[PDB]
Amino acid sequence: RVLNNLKLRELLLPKFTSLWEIQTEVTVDNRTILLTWMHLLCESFELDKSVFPLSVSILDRYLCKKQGTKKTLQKIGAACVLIGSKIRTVKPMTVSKLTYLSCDCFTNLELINQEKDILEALKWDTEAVLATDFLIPLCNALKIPEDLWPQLYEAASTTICKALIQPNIALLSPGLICAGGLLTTIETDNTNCRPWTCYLEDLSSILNFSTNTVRTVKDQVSEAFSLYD
Repeated sequence: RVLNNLKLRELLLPKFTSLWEIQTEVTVDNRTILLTWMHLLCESFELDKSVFPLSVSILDRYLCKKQGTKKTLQKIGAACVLIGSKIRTVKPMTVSKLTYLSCDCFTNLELINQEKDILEALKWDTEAVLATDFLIPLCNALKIPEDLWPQLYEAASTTICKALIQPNIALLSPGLICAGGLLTTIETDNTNCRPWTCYLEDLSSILNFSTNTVRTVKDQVSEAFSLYD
């Protein structure tokens, strides 16, 4: 049972309470734009499901201390995606494969120097429990057999990764955000009803609080207007 560890180092997550408070120019709404962009970027590269959720973590951290400009959010957000693939995936995309695949959007040298700034700003500790980390772990704990895991991990991740674009979920336990996204998925594709609302209520401990997350995850997911970027 790796849920206890998860719940523990999940408490080691900075309770923002102020998504980008230090930001002058850029605001919470420049975040929704940038994350939609980063999401598209991570999808265009078919990177691990953990790369996007991890870059979001990096991003909201970096920008919780240093300052960003509307004109550099893509550099910053691109660097976050680089930093993230470099730590999770086995074959961590290079600054090169990231400049050419996105058609010299920035010079191979600018990301280099942007990545570094972020690593420095974050004191070289880029690591985070991502809602993504709860799918498999809560899948069995939810009495769900390894026959529907492969398809449940795809939709649940797609939901979560799309939901994390919203500044709502950006104030939740990665655990909860993984429950509501795991639920909103089993909902749309029902093989069994949703009695798991109680079953999960013991893992992440909560019952009326584990519902609101669902209403927020699913509400946030239904908010992916690629037409905002």
